[PDB]
Amino acid sequence: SPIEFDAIIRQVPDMDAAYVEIPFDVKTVYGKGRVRVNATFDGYPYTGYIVRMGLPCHILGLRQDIRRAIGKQPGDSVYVTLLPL
Ligand SMILES: [Cl-]
Ligand SMILES: [Cl-]
Repeated sequence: SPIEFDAIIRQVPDMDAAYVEIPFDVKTVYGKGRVRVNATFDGYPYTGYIVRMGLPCHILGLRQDIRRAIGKQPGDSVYVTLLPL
């Protein structure tokens, strides 16, 4: 049973990398610390980490190659699903 949500692709200005903000309380839902996830971005599979920035700020990185695969850039909306590993 995946957690699923729409998210805006965010980017630190002038950098190449992108990410999505996790729109729920990651600490309560998954427990403390980094969370390894099987994720999808518009259906495209990715395995990686939800990481804490300043609590409670959590993000998941969106790699450049996946962004090309689904044709989505910063500012675009993406449908994300998450399953813990
Ligand atoms: Cl929440
Ligand atoms: Cl972390």
